[PDB]
This record gives sequence, structure tokens and C-alpha cells, in this order.
Amino acid sequence: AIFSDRYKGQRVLGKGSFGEVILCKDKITGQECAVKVISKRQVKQKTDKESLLREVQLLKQLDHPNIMKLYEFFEDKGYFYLVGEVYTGGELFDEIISRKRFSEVDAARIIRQVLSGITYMHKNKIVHRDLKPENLLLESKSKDANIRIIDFGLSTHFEASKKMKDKIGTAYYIAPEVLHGTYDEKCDVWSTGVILYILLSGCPPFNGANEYDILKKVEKGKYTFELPQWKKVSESAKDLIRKMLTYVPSMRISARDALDHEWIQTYTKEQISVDVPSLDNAILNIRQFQGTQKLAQAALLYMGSKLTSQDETKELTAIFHKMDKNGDGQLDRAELIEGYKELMEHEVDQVLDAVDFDKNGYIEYSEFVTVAMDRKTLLSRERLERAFRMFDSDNSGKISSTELATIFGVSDVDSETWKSVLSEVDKNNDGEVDFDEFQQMLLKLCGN
Ligand SMILES: Nc1ncnc2c1c(Cc1cccc3ccccc13)nn2CC1CCNCC1
Repeated sequence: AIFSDRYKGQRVLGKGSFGEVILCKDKITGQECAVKVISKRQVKQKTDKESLLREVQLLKQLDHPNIMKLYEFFEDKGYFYLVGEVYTGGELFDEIISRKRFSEVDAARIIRQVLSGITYMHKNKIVHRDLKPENLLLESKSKDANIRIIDFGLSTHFEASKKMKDKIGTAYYIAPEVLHGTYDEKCDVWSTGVILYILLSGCPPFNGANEYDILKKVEKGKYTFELPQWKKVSESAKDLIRKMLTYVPSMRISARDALDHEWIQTYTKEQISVDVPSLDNAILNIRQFQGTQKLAQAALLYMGSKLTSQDETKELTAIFHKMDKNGDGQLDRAELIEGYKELMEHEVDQVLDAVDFDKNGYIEYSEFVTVAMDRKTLLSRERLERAFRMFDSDNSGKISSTELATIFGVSDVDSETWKSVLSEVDKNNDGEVDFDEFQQMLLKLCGN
């Protein structure tokens, strides 16, 4: 059984953990689904194929409304294809940052869903390990929509990449016992407790200027409710957080018992019978937090994309050159289409639209190369601008040096490195950059 016999790719949904996620369609029934493609080359497996096959078969039999449904598994020489249900409501936090009000009740309802899914998976001896906001998808972009946890069980069978683009934000949520090697299902209670802490305060409990600093705080395991905005939170919420963030896992509360907690019982009642002051500073803080995480991620993806497009520009010109038997540097539509296929049609026609509107004759392939690549980088360049604009909440058009330190810290760009690049971009900078200057910094940070 081969993937492509059954499913056609329709559009890309993003990169997730361990590989690329594509919206696909059953060639017969028309059913839409999401497929995660895991490159055996790029991604090492942890276990034997028999363990993987067994766990997959188990996952297919399981069903819970807060757990992503897996439908099917395929393999060829180069890839694993994991087929499941597609959710269209986006990441939980990207929804939360658009709300005007957010109370403990809203936090409780979110966290009861997470604990419910986790409790069910732990019953089946499946551990997540990498539970974080990015793994909480909504069935629709609405405060009322159901949460689906994605990626349960993957970490048991696949080794995580050490590329920073892949691991942004991971440090905040990882259980200390995972850092040290001996872990079990209790690590997912810790990650949920970190998420709960963030929902209620807008700030991670273990925080720091870069990956090492954050991890050092997680390992020490010390955190407080020192911040001002913890005064607006019930002692009951805090009590559950203490139990979920208990250091020694055998002393840490279970997911089952966290569902039973007074706070969950009391605040997830259909009928709101308790006070619901909007946690206004927490929303402002969560927005700052999400914006920063998205801009750091976008920055890394932009630099990644500029390197990829550099190679591909070279390859494409080489390819067209071989095909250019005339040596006149002009090709027809047909030749351009095969050349672009060779690199790895409607995209060729969009390029020719710009290059020769009338299509009177042949195309300067050099002009085609530019447009092809100098457009194809759009999604990363516009996503970068969108993240910058979003981060810039006051519409100042600038990011301060303090904010750059944060953004780059999160991004593992060395402090002295980005300041040197800043100096090259603008000798007379005054501790702030506009979008173009920021983009100039990123180009210089990836050898451009
Ligand atoms: N189910 C989904 N629905 C929509 N988008 C998704 C996913 C999935 C998860 C997924 C898809 C297909 C198969 C799977 C098999 C095992 C585990 C997870 C799988 N990733 N993404 C992409 C978004 C992009 C924005 N950052 C959050 C993730």
C-alpha cells in the first residue's frame, strides 16, 4: 500500500514536529485529512520498526475528543506518512491573544480539556513528553471550540532535531526529569502545569534570556507567584499549580487526580457561579509572549528560507543552462516547466505573467529564475513582516534594543553577534530598528 495511490496533496499546512504537514484528500471519497511526512534521512528513529508499528496500530484504535485522531500509516524507502484528522482552528494561544477578556474560568476550561486528553492517553501508557502550546490545536478559531492535542507518542519513536527553528519555546515546558533522562507519564503533568501558569499570569514560571538560562531554571525547579497579577488569582488555582509543578515525579499529582482537583471542579461548571474578573495583565503578557515567540520563530524561518533560495537559484540556472543548447538564454514555457520539475506549472504561468504578459515568444530564463525565486520566498518574507507588525503592539514601527535581546535570545543568536551586525547595518542606530533594518540584520546573520 503506497500513500500516493490513496491521497493527493492539496496544500501545505505548516511544519510541525518531526516534519512537514500537508492537507491531503482521499482520491476516492474526497475526505480531507492532514498528513505528517517524516524523512527517515533527516529524522533518526529511536526504536525498532516493530515497536513503532505496534504503537501506531494502538493509536488507530484510540478515540478521545481532546486527542488528534490518527487514521493511517504509510512508509517508503525515504519517509513515514502519518495520516490523521485535520483541525482548522489554529493554535490555542493565537486565539487567546485576540480575546478582550480572559478569566480563571476560561483557563480552567482549557486545562480541563488538556487533562482529559492526557488522562486518557496515560491510561493507554502513551506519553507525550513535548506538550506545549503549539501542540494544542482548535477545531475552530473560537473560544468555544474543542482542543485537540497533537503529537502524543511521537517522542518515544523519533529523535528530536537540534535545529533552533524546530525547538522554539520547547525549554519553557519540558519537565526537569526529562532533562536528566529518567521520565514517565508524570512529565506531561509538569508541562500542563507550566501551561496553566502561563494562562493565569501571561509569563512562564521558568524564564530566561536564552535556551540554557531557561533550562537551568527548570532544572533547579524553583518558581514563585511573586508577580503582581497573581493577586487576582484564587489560592485554589495556585494549589493545583503547586501539585502539577512538584519536582519529584512520584510526588507529583497524576493527570487523573488533577481533573478531580477542587479548582477544576469549581471553575469548569457550565453555569458560572463564581467571580470572573478579566485577567487583564495576563492577556497583555500572553500577547507579548506569543508575539515574541512568533517573531523569533519567523526570524529563524526567514534566515532558513534565504539560504534555501540561494542554493535553489544556483541549481535552477545550472539546469536551464544545460537545457540551453542554443546558448541564447531563452527558453519556451515547456522547457521552463521541465526545468522547475527537474529542480525538485501554474507557478510558471504566474511568473510568465510578470515576465512576458503577451507571451509573444521565448523567455529570458535568467529573468525567470529571479521571479520564480524572488517570489517563492514571499510566504517567509511576508510572514516575517506580519510577525514584526504583530509584535509591535503600539504601532511604533520599531523594536527596542531590549526587545531585540529577548527576540535573539529566544532565537539563540549570540548577543555580541547581533550587535555587531546592527552596527554594520546602521552606525548611527539609537537602540532601535525598523522592519527593514531588522530584515537587514537577519540577512547578515545568515551570510548575506
Ligand atoms: N492535525 C493537524 N491539523 C491541522 N494542522 C496540523 C495538524 C498537525 C498534526 C498532525 C497532522 C497530520 C498527521 C499527524 C500525525 C501524528 C501527529 C500529528 C499529526 N500539524 N499541523 C500543522 C500545524 C501548523 C501550526 N503549528 C501547529 C501545527
